[PDB]
Amino acid sequence: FDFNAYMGEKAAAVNRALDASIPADEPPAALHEAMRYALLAGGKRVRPALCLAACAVVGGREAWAMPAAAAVEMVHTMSLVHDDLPCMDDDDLRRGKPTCHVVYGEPIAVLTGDALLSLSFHHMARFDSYPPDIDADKHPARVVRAIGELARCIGSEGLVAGQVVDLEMTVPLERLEYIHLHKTAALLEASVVIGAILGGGSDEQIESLRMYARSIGLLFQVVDDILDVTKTTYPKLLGLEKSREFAEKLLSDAREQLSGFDQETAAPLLHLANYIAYRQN
Amino acid sequence: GFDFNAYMGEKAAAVNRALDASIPADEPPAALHEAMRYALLAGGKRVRPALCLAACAVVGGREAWAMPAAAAVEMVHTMSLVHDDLPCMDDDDLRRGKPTCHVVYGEPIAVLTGDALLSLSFHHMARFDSYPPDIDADKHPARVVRAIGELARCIGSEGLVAGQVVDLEMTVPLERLEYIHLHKTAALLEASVVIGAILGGGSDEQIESLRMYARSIGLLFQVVDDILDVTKDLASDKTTYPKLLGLEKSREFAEKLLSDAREQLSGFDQETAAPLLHLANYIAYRQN
Repeated sequence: FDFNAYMGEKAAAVNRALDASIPADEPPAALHEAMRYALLAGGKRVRPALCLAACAVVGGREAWAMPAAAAVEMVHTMSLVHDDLPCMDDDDLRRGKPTCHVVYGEPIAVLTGDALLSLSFHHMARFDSYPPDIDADKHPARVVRAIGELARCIGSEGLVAGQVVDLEMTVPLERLEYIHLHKTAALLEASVVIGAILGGGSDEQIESLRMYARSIGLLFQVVDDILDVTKTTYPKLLGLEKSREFAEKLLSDAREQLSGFDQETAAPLLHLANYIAYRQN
Repeated sequence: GFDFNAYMGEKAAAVNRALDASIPADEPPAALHEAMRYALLAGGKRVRPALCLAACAVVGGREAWAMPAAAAVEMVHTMSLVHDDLPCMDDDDLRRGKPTCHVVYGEPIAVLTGDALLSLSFHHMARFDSYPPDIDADKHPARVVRAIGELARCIGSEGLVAGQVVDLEMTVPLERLEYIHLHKTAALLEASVVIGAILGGGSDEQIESLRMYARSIGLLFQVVDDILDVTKDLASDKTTYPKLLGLEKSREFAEKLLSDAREQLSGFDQETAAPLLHLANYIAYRQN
């Protein structure tokens, strides 16, 4: 198993689906260009990869979950487009490239966020988004459950709640944990859970995957804080060494949540967890 | 015969109960919940939920089957207002005599409140427990998927948002004016009746007739608004049907839209279709 090759092939496939989801030749042009600019501006596609890998680990075909992989990346992008607004965060650049509101203006950026959010649901709900070999009997209820999970992870019980609390703005540990679980972990949770649902996973499998996702979700942000402090965060509260220990515990917990799966089949998730833990950027 | 004012009153009451119940009163992210509740429960005549419930009724379903979607469309409607009122967009400080969401809660909270309402509409329509126990367990999932797709479609770059983007781009030709109105007004009306009909177990033929009904009354609404403005910010404000057509041709067009709306419903039980017929009349002959 070659993880870099895996990440490359999944990111390539996901970018293809994303590019195909938005026409570059229809009005209004500014909207479609803003959407494609925001969505096709590269990215490691970690959330779509989690989705496909969770579909695979429960015994599904990855193509069954491709619309959802695309959807969670649309949702992630939307969250970036809105977080970057001058009223919030106020970022002119992302990586080395100017943000959506810089290129297209704030009105177009707000609207681009809304259209991406809408598109995620539209794309996941079209039966023609899925391959012809889906289970015709079971698939509709799976789609409903997945839509419910994505929506639940985005709103006042997930992403937006975290954004709101982070906006209110030293922060106690419980509140920091809240913000990270909602602003970061919720959408990872949705990625793997939706993947497992569409793959036909059992409730038992889905709940193990959910616990895995919550651990790597927190881990993602703890490692983010650690890297940012080396270049309110967990090291500001607990110190760098306790932060590293906590990260270690989260990684170990996540890997342990998969002990019920065939470890060959769970290799992508195991490797994804490693990847999340050991980033250096 | 039929008392439209009473009908609107009972449906608005029922919808308001569902909406109030959709968002917790004291759940931990309080500012957000309060803001959502403020935006969503600040009155309104609830025409879109009523369209949804009436469409479920006319195809032979129970109105309760469509209540979650009714709630959902009002959330989407609210979301659009919340985002439209923003200073970078329409810059409105008041909406129907009440301070807008961003005035009371600030711009960040208004943007996020919009986002949260949009997601709540889908969350709410997808929960199996949102629906009454007597739904068809075999067919209901595929209907919910289809309705969710229609709802999403009416929001994004093929509907509401496309219309707002175009309306912002700033005299306008008739094609662009109708484009703007079809996307900013008709799309969500169409989604309301289409979703209602889907969840009600309506046929493809019934669904498409209701869709055309909604397109016609959506256009009719904006045409009548322009006429009333003559008898009594954006591209659709500056450019009007009477400026393009003259007042008399505008009135003729309104009459044609009304007759079309009424004809789209000719295949339904006219008693069950009463709320829709009377709604079309209300839209055509109102004076404000």
